Amino acid sequence: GSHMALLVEKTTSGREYKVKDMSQADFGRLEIELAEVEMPGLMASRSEFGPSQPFKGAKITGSLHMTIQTAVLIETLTALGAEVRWCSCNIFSTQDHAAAAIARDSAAVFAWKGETLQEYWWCTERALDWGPGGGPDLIVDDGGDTTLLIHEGVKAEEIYEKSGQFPDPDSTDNAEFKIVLSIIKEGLKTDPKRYHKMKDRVVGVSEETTTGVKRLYQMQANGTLLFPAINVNDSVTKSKFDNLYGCRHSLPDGLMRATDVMIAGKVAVVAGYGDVGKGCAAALKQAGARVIVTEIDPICALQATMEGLQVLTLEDVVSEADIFVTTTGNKDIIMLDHMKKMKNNAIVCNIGHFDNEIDMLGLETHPGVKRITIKPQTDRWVFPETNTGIIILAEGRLMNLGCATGHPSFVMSCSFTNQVIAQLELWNEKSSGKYEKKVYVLPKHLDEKVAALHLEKLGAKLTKLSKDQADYISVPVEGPYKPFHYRY
Amino acid sequence: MALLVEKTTSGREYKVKDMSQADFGRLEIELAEVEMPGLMASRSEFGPSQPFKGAKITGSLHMTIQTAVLIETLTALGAEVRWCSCNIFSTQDHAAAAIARDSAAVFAWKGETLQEYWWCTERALDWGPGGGPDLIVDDGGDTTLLIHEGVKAEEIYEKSGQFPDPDSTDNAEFKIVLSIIKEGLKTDPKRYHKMKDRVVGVSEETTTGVKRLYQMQANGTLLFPAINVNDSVTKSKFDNLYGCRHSLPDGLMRATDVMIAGKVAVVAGYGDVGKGCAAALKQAGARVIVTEIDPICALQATMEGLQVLTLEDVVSEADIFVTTTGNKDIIMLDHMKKMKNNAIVCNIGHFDNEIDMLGLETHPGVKRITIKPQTDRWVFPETNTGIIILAEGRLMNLGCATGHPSFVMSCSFTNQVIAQLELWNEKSSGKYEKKVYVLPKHLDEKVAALHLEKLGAKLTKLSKDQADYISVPVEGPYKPFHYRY
Amino acid sequence: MALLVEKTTSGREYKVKDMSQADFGRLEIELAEVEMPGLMASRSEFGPSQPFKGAKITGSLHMTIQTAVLIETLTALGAEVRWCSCNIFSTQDHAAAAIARDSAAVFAWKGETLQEYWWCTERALDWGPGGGPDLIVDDGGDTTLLIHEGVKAEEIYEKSGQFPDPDSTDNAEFKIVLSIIKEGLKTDPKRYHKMKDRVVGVSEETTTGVKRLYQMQANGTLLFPAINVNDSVTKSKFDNLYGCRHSLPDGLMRATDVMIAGKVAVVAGYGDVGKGCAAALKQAGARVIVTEIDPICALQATMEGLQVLTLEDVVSEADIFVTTTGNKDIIMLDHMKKMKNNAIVCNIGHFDNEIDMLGLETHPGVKRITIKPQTDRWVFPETNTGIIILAEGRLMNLGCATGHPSFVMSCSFTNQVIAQLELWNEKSSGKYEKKVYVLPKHLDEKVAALHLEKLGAKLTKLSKDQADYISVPVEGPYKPFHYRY
Amino acid sequence: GSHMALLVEKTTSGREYKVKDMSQADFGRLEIELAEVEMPGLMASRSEFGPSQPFKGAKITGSLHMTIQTAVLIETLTALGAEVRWCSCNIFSTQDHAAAAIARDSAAVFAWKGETLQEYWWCTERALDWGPGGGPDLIVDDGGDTTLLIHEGVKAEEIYEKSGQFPDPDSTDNAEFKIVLSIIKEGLKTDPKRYHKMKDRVVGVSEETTTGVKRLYQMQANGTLLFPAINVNDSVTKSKFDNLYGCRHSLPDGLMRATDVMIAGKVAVVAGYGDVGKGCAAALKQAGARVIVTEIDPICALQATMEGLQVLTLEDVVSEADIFVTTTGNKDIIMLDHMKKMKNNAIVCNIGHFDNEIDMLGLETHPGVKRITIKPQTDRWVFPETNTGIIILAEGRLMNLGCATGHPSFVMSCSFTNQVIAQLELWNEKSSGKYEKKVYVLPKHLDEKVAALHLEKLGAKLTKLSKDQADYISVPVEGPYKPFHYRY
Ligand SMILES: NC(=O)c1ccc[n+]([C@@H]2O[C@H](COP(=O)([O-])OP(=O)(O)OC[C@H]3O[C@@H](n4cnc5c(N)ncnc54)[C@H](O)[C@@H]3O)[C@@H](O)[C@H]2O)c1
Ligand SMILES: NC(=O)c1ccc[n+]([C@@H]2O[C@H](COP(=O)([O-])OP(=O)(O)OC[C@H]3O[C@@H](n4cnc5c(N)ncnc54)[C@H](O)[C@@H]3O)[C@@H](O)[C@H]2O)c1
Ligand code: NA
Ligand code: NA
Ligand code: NA
Ligand code: NA
Repeated sequence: GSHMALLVEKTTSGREYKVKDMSQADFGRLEIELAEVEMPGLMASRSEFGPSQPFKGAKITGSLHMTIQTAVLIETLTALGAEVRWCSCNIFSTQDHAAAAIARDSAAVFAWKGETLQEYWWCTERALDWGPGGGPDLIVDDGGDTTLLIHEGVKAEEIYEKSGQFPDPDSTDNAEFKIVLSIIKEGLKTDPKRYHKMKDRVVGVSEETTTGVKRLYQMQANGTLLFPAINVNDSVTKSKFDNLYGCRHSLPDGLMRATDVMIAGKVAVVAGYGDVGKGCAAALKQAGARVIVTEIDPICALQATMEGLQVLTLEDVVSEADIFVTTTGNKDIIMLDHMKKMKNNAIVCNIGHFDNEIDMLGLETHPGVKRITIKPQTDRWVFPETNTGIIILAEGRLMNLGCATGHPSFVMSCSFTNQVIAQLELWNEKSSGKYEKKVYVLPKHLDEKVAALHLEKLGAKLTKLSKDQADYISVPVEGPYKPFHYRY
Repeated sequence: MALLVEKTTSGREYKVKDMSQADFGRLEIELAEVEMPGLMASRSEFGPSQPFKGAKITGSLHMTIQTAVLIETLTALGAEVRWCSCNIFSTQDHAAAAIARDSAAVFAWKGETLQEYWWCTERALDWGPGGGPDLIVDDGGDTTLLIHEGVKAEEIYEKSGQFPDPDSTDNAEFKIVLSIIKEGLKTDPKRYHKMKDRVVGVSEETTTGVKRLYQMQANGTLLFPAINVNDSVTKSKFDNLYGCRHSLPDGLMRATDVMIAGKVAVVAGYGDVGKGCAAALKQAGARVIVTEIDPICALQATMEGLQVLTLEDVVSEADIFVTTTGNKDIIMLDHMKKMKNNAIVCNIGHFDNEIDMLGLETHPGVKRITIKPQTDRWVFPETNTGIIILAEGRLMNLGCATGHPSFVMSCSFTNQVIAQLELWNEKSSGKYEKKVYVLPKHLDEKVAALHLEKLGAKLTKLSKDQADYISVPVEGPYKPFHYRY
Repeated sequence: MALLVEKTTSGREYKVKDMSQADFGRLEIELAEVEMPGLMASRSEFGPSQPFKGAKITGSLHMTIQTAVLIETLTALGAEVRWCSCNIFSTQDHAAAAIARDSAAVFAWKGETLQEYWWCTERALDWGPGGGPDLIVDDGGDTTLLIHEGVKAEEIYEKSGQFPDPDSTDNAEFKIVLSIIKEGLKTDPKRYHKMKDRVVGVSEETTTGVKRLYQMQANGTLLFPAINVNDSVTKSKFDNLYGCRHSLPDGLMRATDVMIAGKVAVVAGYGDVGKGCAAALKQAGARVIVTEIDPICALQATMEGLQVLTLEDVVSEADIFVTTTGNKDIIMLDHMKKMKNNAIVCNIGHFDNEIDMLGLETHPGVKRITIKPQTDRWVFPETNTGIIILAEGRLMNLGCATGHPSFVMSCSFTNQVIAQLELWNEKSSGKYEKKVYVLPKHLDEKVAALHLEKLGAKLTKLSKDQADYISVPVEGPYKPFHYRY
Repeated sequence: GSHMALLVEKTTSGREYKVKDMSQADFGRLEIELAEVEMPGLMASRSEFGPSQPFKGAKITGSLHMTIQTAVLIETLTALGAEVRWCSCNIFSTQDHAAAAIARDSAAVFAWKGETLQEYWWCTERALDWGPGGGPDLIVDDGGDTTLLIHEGVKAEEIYEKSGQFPDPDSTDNAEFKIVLSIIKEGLKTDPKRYHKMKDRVVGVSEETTTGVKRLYQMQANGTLLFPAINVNDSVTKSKFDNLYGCRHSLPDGLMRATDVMIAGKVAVVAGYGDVGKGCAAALKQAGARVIVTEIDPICALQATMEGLQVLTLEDVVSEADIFVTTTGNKDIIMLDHMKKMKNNAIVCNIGHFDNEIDMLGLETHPGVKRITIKPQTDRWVFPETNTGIIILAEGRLMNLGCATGHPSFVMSCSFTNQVIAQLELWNEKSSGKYEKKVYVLPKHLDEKVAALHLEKLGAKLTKLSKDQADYISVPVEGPYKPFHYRY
């Protein structure tokens, strides 16, 4: 045993956890109570499905950011009868009071704000380690890390079974992957069939985000996907709400908390004009920034221009802009070369994925550079050539979750009601043959249902078609109301 | 107007309001060209190869300056063209005149009667003893409807000698259509059969018409291939949305000169058109109330800070009403009677049945006063107050102003050209069945790319390494099939 | 047009484009009334007492449907009225006709020449041997200018017999004014003296004209009291701002039908007018660039997310240029020559000198092509590219569309009525010196209060306890003297 | 000595302070450095005036909220040679790291977040207690509390001098005034001529806010104002920037930090549509709330309607609204009677003044009511009649400073450059006779100057008039550019 080894603790009831400070649980509970009222989709799910306990006997592992919002989700799953283990899908996204309340009251949770990468992958392993009764039956994933671990696990287990050999980190120069290989290697010593049992038992994964979904289709394409997946991201009531309106809320929140910078009057660059970029551009524009968009897609670019935004390449604006936000799901958007051209105290952040939209590696190794931490997740990197700095948020990781609290409860209720519906579907069809080792989306009538569940809370009064009218536009009175390919 | 075709010196038929307006037409067309780079680029790319050489194309699409640039794109690519408008009020007479003079047979004028409208439609389809069209450009499906109904009438007539009976419908307009088919049977009982055997396909522009097409495919009655142009991203998400955001306020201001700021405006529907109309109104300083049947669209509206209510909750409060639904019976007489004095009522959706024009016109003791063309004040006897109806409840943007501007119509129309070229180029290959198709994404993206230089929008280019990372080709397509933008 | 006054059956003089347009005028006036509750409330309050009984009022204010409601408010209160427009293109001929027929002497039409403009101004001031006006309503100060220049010419002539010499000015328009005064001297050398002795005061509407007035007060040449109507809060902060936010895009769309969304638009100036124009453009989806000389206004613009640059930095990039400065030489020939093909250039500020029309018209080898009235394309020989000038560089909103809507003009015009009533009611009391005054706040607030019920805005009423707490009367005025809103 | 008595501490250099935690000073310094870059008006003031030390020998007492922004102000005054003592003008507005850095490095500061009213008035007394060398010469005030203390002090001193009698709190039923009278009473025991010496020596006060300014004109009107005052609020580059754009930034910041509530989709009521209300309405509208305005002023009301906002009385909307913001500077806007009609978890806050826009007194004494603190300055008050709650921010005190960090540095640079200019004027004219015991505003050329100092930072390029042009509009090339009564 390492002096510093990571060890699980247990509640008085013997449920495992590792969180920052259990003493935060009362605070967590207070904010969860407030969130419940803001999440009518999740609460209606509890009312409708609670009494029939549809998840009885089901074991669910989840990776969604361990926020107050995720708490209300977790407690919806447990209210429906599920047993649950959880981790966060980001080193900075956990809200420690939410983690503590869940660990105390409802589920095993391995999560805290300000994890190391080593601690992060440990947490992922623990969320997946159900012990001798086995599991999980079901996965809720956000970004595909959990799913990746299982797939790399099964691979490592096959090599092991057939040649007795273990993974070797020296085999990779990717620092995070070195971590992953080491975790799997030590895992082989404790249960060298962990992942194979998992893959024979897992009924499905529901995946929350665009980047995760892209990973899944790749795995389908190359025939490596080990089980059914529901693409929750592409529900309309997710993509067109969470990705768009959620960022419109949480991008400015992240900037304000992290820097207290005035947005009005500034020039802000948004790289990407998909759903996330549209929402970020809107916030910035609405706050009185002059927004310039970068894009690779001419349709998206043309949309930006119609909204009165300038579209240029980063090179055109790098020396002039005050705020830079990456929204692409791509890599190598803002490179060291760019960063060197930025004005003193330019703010640089990523709200897309991972840590590679911004060139943090090149920044680290810039000779003479000096990192000055202003406060947690606000860092000023000082360039010696100029004695000026740039302000990096959340070390290049998701800035909204890292520097503030992510999206608000109401819009996450939309996303998370889809997650519940997705889990209920996978589970209800465990023995059906209906889902293969492919990626599926939820049908439109359920997508509409999610929206309907949220209207009353806002006092929105929907019109009802007459039969005559429904006949005329050839839709049933109760919907669905739009064609399959409708874009909203 | 004498419903007798006239002819250019060269022998080309036409009927328009006033040929002397041609010079003025041409001046505006020349300006429009600069605003329509997608269409002009199409002329430069395809001009030399004359892909429409020998093609006969009938179009039914509002005869505006923008349509003129489209027509003149088809003819530059070698097509022979006949045209009519798809709305009685949407023609711009100077556009009509310039086209009739310089480029194509046109049967269209602003302020047609319904009888005139249908006569123009027939003329536009009448390629004479020779036959035609090979291709159809359609907006709202009337032309397409006429051919399908005709064929059906012909099959019956051939057998039992039975004619269409206008008594079989209570729809005043459809009676006209039935009577038109009956007369046609009495001259050539195989007109529409011959026609349908020769049509390579139709490209349909609008949401309503496209809806009609899929239904025809479903019930197996569609006679020839159709390209759904509406659902090109660069059509639906631009024209229907940004177009109305421009042309809805234009229509309101021209027709009434009413201040929008400070008012309460109701937008029925929150689809692409309703989204654009609500945007315009809110950006102008109106407080916008939206009605919807779709909870997803309703939630979208609320997220944009708009109130969502039933019409019944706001009918006596709103100053301006705009229908955008593509449905019927949105604003009924019983609603209109409750409206405040001089409430403005209009439709930007479809046809003339979103608003209860029939109920209004037949309301006992009602009085109509024309303020000016396409702005009518109706006074009710019970209250002695009035409402203002725009364009007799037909598309108000085209009726009361000039519809969408050239730049956005260049997006829609570039899609129309691509669709036509696809149908014609594949006329003999059997690629297209008697079904409804949409253009592939690479083409949709090409349309957008063609419009960026004009606005000085500079695109980033992916490195091969980045393209691999997100699994797309450097040159695209950039998004998955199901992407909603 | 024959510059010979015509007369109604009753003997009232007029000159308009076409009297047959009166019916149409009246229909629109009837609609405008409903939209102008401030003016209609003024008729109900003051009608019975006929405060203008026996008054002779001359007005020089764009002869629009809105002005018609104002005119008809003065006459309802008992005034006799003569009127001309203050811009050569701003008259709405149906409004002119209806007023000429039913209510007042009017000398105005759309598309006057400068000679006609000044002739109309003289007629509007010509009350005959009897004398008048007692009161003047002025917009931009031309009428006021004419009287002051005339008096000055008369004082010189009386002594030395010297006439104004048009050679003394290089301003083509002012030559006209000088020649008009000279001719007047040759008939009645005391016209303007008699006039000025009889005028109780003037109420001036616009920023530029008000500026002229304070200058006259400063240099001691102002001949009679003046009320600054522009600087009523319910004028400056509504009309100049929200009015243009409506009428700037209306003008652009009518004149050119160009899509605003996606474009780059430059707004010179960021005062009340520039604020409103920039709002409109940005809300329509243009990317707006502002020019300014005032660092406070410039900072305001940047806080609204607008770029602030010099014209020189954007002249070849912008698609649309709008001048709002009230200054001269904003857009010069040298700028215009650098503009992209079909760049749109217009002025919503003052006169015709914000844009270098003179420099443009005299540019060797330049060619003007009229697309249609008030939309001109000028082609330069060096480049063979063109620009589009709206309304020959005169106020584009009134020139190319219909100016501001009725509701906001009801705010401005209610202030005009209050100002006139104040001057007239105090004609004999010596309350007003030969200086420039603004209306008190309680009146400014009354104007706003009169327009709230129409929009369904419900005000809160202070408790006595609350009024005491913030040191205002329950019934107001609610803000300190210097409050900027 | 009370076991709990409040006692000043002293730096190693013997400068007095009382702050939360001196150990926060490094953090304070890091954020002050960032703020300096965002405050070019204050930094240019240092460059222009530093070398001539115009405040040499001057003693300045200030009450502006003890934020990072105020720090940069304080350090501008000290850079110009001033000696400074400071307190915050609000119990919740201090940023403890800003207070610590100033106490350590630059000035005596008595301020911490989460003061009691007793501690607040103590802090005010200490900021004013210069000791035997006397002072202050100059006052910077925000809300007029400091100014009030001096004026009530002089009164109490006259009664004392003439009859030997002391103030008696029992003489007032206002709980805060009881505190004030008690402070003065104990003060008489230590220096019974403190306030009289003060009033013979103070050269002027510069007052920052609308409510404070109103107090001053009253004092002028009734002949009680003891010295010259500059009305900083009514500089254009204050009122039309700070009050408007500042709230547009800091209102949503306060709501988000305090509640993480989604603003989009909600109904928000803004009471008042002056500069603060305009800025708050804009934020809310921009964030996707449907905003309803209340007003007493028909001009302001009409402005709101032109911006597409509904104008109604509170009674019309109280049961339906989700968020209520008071912006009036008036009292008794949201009463217990209203609060009883609000939906569960309605958010209620004040961004105007004091604690009396919201009926906190009536709320306190509502029978059966239960206050549940979610976290500092977010309280849920549970109504027994309904078992529902309302969420009160910052106990009804300024919510932007209380729940977040107030306005951002750039806009406060505009306000605080006016303050510097105001102090320099009062001081430079100490012996002039130019200022009487009245309220003055700064001339337009200085107002323009403040704006000009901030343009370059934003890259705004100003056009220069030709002589010809300046002649034409009759302004000098170098301004001022607008008439005296111009409203902007
Ligand atoms: N005038 C123009 O220039 C123009 C431009 C583009 C499209 N269109 C036409 O506009 C209409 C709408 O097109 P779209 O693309 O927005 O269609 P859409 O299907 O995207 O939007 C229609 C909306 O109407 C709603 N709706 C249906 N019945 C309703 C009812 N009874 N009450 C309230 N809402 C109801 C639907 O739920 C839908 O969200 C179609 O007729 C289309 O052809 C006109
Ligand atoms: N057409 C209309 O309906 C209409 C309506 C109201 C007022 N007006 C007229 O519009 C003009 C502007 O009025 P306003 O009330 O906005 O005046 P204003 O004084 O409030 O605004 C004018 C702005 O122009 C700026 N300016 C001056 N010279 C400049 C230059 N060379 N470059 C850039 N900016 C410069 C000034 O700094 C000022 O901020 C006046 O002529 C007024 O009479 C027209
Ligand atoms: Na959150
Ligand atoms: Na058009
Ligand atoms: Na008008
Ligand atoms: Na701050």
